[PDB]
Amino acid sequence: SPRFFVGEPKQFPVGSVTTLKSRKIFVVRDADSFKAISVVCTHLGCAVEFSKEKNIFECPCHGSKYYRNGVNFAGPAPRPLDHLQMILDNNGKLAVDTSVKVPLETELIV
Amino acid sequence: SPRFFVGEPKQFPVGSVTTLKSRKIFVVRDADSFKAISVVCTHLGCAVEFSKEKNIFECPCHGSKYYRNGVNFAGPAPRPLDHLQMILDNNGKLAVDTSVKVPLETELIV
Amino acid sequence: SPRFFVGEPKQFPVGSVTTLKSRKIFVVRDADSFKAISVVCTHLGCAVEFSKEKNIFECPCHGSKYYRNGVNFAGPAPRPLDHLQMILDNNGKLAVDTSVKVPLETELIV
Amino acid sequence: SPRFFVGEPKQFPVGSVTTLKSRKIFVVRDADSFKAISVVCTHLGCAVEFSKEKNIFECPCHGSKYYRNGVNFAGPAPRPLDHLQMILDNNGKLAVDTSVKVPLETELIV
Amino acid sequence: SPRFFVGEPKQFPVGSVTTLKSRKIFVVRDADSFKAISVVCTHLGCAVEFSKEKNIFECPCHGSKYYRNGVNFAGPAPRPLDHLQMILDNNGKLAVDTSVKVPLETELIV
Amino acid sequence: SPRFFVGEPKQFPVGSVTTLKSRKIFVVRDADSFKAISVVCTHLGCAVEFSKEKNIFECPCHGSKYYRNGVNFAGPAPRPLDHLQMILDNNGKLAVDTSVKVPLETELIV
Amino acid sequence: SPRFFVGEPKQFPVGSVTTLKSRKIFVVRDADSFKAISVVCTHLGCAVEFSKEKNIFECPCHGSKYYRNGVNFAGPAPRPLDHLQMILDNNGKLAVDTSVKVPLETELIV
Amino acid sequence: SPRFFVGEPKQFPVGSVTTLKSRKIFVVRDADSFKAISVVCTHLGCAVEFSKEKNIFECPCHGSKYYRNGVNFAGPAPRPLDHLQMILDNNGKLAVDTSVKVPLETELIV
Amino acid sequence: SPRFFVGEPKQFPVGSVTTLKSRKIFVVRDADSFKAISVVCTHLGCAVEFSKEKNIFECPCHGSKYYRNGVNFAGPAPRPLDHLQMILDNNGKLAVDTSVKVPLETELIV
Amino acid sequence: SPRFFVGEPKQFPVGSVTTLKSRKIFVVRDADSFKAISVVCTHLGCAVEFSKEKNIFECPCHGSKYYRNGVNFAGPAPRPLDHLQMILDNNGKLAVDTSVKVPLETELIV
Amino acid sequence: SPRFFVGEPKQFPVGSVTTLKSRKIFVVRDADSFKAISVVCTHLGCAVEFSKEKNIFECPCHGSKYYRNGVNFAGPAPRPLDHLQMILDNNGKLAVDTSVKVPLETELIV
Amino acid sequence: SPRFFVGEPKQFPVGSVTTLKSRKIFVVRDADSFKAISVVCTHLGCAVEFSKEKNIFECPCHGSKYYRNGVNFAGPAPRPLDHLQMILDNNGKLAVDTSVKVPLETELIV
Ligand code: FES
Ligand code: FES
Ligand code: FES
Ligand code: FES
Ligand code: FES
Ligand code: FES
Ligand code: FES
Ligand code: FES
Ligand code: FES
Ligand code: FES
Ligand code: FES
Ligand code: FES
Repeated sequence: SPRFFVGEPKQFPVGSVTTLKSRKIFVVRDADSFKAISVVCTHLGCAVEFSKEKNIFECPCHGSKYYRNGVNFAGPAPRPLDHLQMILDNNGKLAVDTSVKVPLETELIV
Repeated sequence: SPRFFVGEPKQFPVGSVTTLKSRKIFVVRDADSFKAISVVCTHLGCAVEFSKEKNIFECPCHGSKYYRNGVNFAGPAPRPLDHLQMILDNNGKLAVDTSVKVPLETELIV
Repeated sequence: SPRFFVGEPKQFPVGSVTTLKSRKIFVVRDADSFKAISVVCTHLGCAVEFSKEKNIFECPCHGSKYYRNGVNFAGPAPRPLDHLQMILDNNGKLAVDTSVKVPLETELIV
Repeated sequence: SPRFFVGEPKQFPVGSVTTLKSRKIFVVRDADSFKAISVVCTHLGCAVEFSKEKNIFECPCHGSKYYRNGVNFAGPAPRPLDHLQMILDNNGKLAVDTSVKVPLETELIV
Repeated sequence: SPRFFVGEPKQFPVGSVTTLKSRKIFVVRDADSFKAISVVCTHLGCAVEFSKEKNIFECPCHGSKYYRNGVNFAGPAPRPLDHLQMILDNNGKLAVDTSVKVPLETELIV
Repeated sequence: SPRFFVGEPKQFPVGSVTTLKSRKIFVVRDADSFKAISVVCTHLGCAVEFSKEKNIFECPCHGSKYYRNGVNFAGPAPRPLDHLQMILDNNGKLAVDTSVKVPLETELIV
Repeated sequence: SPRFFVGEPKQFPVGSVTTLKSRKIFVVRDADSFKAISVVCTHLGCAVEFSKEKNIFECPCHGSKYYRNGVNFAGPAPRPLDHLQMILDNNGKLAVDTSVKVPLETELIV
Repeated sequence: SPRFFVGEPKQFPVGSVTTLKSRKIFVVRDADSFKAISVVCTHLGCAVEFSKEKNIFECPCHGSKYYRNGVNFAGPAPRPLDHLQMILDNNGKLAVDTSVKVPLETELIV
Repeated sequence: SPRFFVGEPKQFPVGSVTTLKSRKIFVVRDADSFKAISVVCTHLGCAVEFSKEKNIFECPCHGSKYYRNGVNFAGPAPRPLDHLQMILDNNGKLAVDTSVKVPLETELIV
Repeated sequence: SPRFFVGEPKQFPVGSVTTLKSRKIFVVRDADSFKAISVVCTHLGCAVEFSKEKNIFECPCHGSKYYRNGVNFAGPAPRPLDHLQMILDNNGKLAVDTSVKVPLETELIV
Repeated sequence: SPRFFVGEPKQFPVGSVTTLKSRKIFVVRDADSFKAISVVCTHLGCAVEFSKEKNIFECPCHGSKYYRNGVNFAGPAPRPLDHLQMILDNNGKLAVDTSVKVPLETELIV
Repeated sequence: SPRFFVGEPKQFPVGSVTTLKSRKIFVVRDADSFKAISVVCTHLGCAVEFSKEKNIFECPCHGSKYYRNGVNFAGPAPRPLDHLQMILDNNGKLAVDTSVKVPLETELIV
């Protein structure tokens, strides 16, 4: 299913990028702002990996690189990573919908 | 309460702008894309009104005017109209969160 | 410190909004009622500025707008500005404690 | 004629002072309370202007100053500005009778 | 009541400035000439205070300053302090009418 | 003895100059502003006379002429005519004190 | 040059206000008392003209008005007209220093 | 109709922009240089307004902005504001002709 | 001058924002969609700069900030950046007309 | 070819709607603003015809009706008529590209 | 140090007066011309402030007023504000030397 | 005899009160402002003496005490010390005229 819960905002450290391999998403929290970024490389579909030390997203298939917000700056990647719809449910749980693409600037503050 | 249901997607005609006075929002449907736009003028807070013939939003207070997308072009309004988070709930009804403002180009496909 | 003096009531004009940039608060006097409003924008935390010309609060970071009482009406601000505890000390000076938030329409009559 | 319409409440911003120079009155809206104040200075009869920046009324003829409520505090003005009868008509229009002067604290809630 | 008695000429020392806080006036005696000066700052209405050593009036709100005669020289004050009507009554007591403002150069000899 | 009552403001037409020969004063009413002007010519002391047509004061002794405000403009008159203290007593009657000279711009509003 | 002669005391009539457009000052003689007053309006600097009939100074730009002593009472002028240093030279001619401003009550008797 | 008087050079402050709404022109004075600028926006013909605070011209219809000299820099305005001919009549009156458009660099020195 | 070529579509990388300082415009390519955006800040006219990492336009003068599409969100900028008419000429190279502003959502696909 | 010329701007009277059957477009002139609107009904593709008497576009197939700007308001038409790219070439004739759709608010000023 | 950097010419709007409060200077840019004006009032040394609304410099200590070019016209200020040395460094940075005063007519064009 | 010179501004240190008993005046220098104050006690005419320690003027005859500006505060002295006319002659020497008394707030800045 594209729609699913990810956890309460407390399960995510401030300034952390959490990788959900099965869900095909990153959960990026900056201060109190939350973002959901897809792991799918925009080149041919490989799974991008985040490096904490380099603070970038890197594709091991053809060397595409993305900044923390997902914008492509190196490699054959032609466009930024897809940002996904993320809401806080009525019971304090974060919900992500991979079927709903959102503009890159979208953020969820808690 | 800023969180509330708005109706099923089919209660909104294709290519129509629906004014929900009580909820102080607009529900704009273009083809199958839905947007939620606040009625509050970004100047001093008056409730703007949509003109179907002129295809623009007009404020009754000092004459600020916005395009269909919410971009301000006339009057002292310094910002575009606020776009609001709108989700499709599993019970088939559209829900709007007034407290969550979203980027201008956000859309929900059905 | 969260606790500090802001001056005597006679130092504040009737119908005035006084910005204490160091203390990061506003002192609002309407007739004989005094209010303490925090400058911290409820969006991402920037310091809002009061527009004497437009009688509203403006945040320069993302364009949030608040009414004189602190209630937001435009921009990404989700909730009204924080009102702070304000007491009249024995020595005739007004004392504000930013650590104690008070309801929106709280007021100190003198 | 001493009776005229001034518009619907939705045409007046919250916390605004509107000058109707032809009608020679002010329309003051605080929250949902409406007040009608005459522009005639109580000194020698000149037309008083409202200063949005200073939140006061000032007469250009001899320098009288009035608080936002119309009470004089500086200049040769002897008594506060006249407040006028303001009614909400059944057709949603605000009606003012400038020949009927009302007490200072009179207000119309909507 | 704006009309009130203030006292006989002998209760005010020669070359003294007497502050009537409750009456919101100054009684200035130079030799045998008496003057009644209002305490209200012509900027936004705060109560100014007289400094005998500096021989000037100072407003505690925004730093407007007035000379002994009431002429403003510092701060945003756009007008001199209001001079008030003062008479010597039948019973030898001075009466002040704050509702009657008099030109700056007015004086009462005894 | 030099203090005396002159009558109620109703006994003086608007825009009229009334000569009180036994009181050696004028009572000038413009709209609702009253002035008390001495009839003593500032040249050698003759009694000046007002012309309702020419709207000026004329001295028949040596041809000195004064404006309605008392300003000398013709003849050997060195000064303007003296303005005198005039108050509205508690019993609604106008009182003039010829022993108390006031600045030329003094006026009494009723 | 700021310093210059304006003539001998007897070249100025008693009770006269003489305008010296060449030097942009007024020479006011009341009996034997002389004053030097600048023509520059304290608002935005226009040349003020004296009306002998009204006995006031008037600015042609935005309607500021001053009394004979220079005190502002009408218009946006926030300060009285500047009074200038004036001495009686040994050779019997009056000298004015425009660069040296003096208190408003200053007078030079000859 | 296209030729009319606007007043004498003494009626315009140094470094001022004067708006003549009834005549649809601006009078700009820098030092002793006078310029006439048309208020007609070069976009679709609305009347532009001068912002004293921002030292720019603003059109309220579609948000075009012009510098003080009339050159457009923002908005759909394609060309700078029209400069109009201004002559100094030999009787001391300034005359403008809105029908005669002149280069932006032309000026009338007095 | 307002009309000029900018080059062929192949000379602009996919997902790139190229700044043409000489012509004071941006050429934005998203996939095969092209856009011409002016560099002039809609506040006071300074040249904004694009941050590839932050994916925003920033004004160096007073801190106005714009999204990739030109929508203003920070600073005193009251309107979005101007979008410009851009054509693909017959000889295969793109042409821009600075004099012709087009709606914000305009795009040229190749 | 979808890129064709239409004539000079003066070939179209002010306030006219010109239907070009062979080119499948409308040319709309309001004052000096030009628009190119496609005749294709957005329902099933019939050629829409304009009515001058009632200032609307009408599809003869199933009764779809559009406002003068192309906005659909009657019939099964789900979206407004397509607006087309229209530029003024160097040779003084307008060029239309039916293959380049533009936003509804696009206009060409001459 | 009296000599310090101010920034790049791109950081200053056209036709602007920029206040560097900590450095006690103004930076005035007209077109491509730059000038530096000291904030020290020539009266007694207080820091003057620029009024964007009135396009003048104001000193709060004794009410001195200066034109935009810095010359005094009202108040006890005896001489115009000081202009300061301003040089363009070969690394593209503007530098001001507080200790080196230059004539008002000196300008730095870029 | 009463019109005598005192010396160049060099010979008076900053913040000093120099007693000239043969000329019977004080010379007070605050920063660059000079004042000439008579030594004659307002009580009966004894020569008061300045105490650099207590920063006051004291009369040895009956205990009258003045503030540094000449304002009387102790003893039977009824009015402040006389301030005398002081001018800077073109040869760099200050000239004092004991026959010309000036307001207390008079100052001479060099
Ligand atoms: S699939 Fe990711 S870089 Fe190619
Ligand atoms: S509140 Fe909408 S234009 Fe002012
Ligand atoms: S921090 Fe205030 S609007 Fe974003
Ligand atoms: S008429 Fe208003 S102050 Fe005189
Ligand atoms: S109220 Fe007195 S200076 Fe502001
Ligand atoms: S006494 Fe009046 S003119 Fe001589
Ligand atoms: S310059 Fe004198 S009132 Fe404006
Ligand atoms: S008419 Fe001025 S911008 Fe449209
Ligand atoms: S000019 Fe761009 S923010 Fe001021
Ligand atoms: S095709 Fe036009 S109404 Fe069906
Ligand atoms: S220091 Fe500026 S006027 Fe006195
Ligand atoms: S003379 Fe000085 S106290 Fe008497």
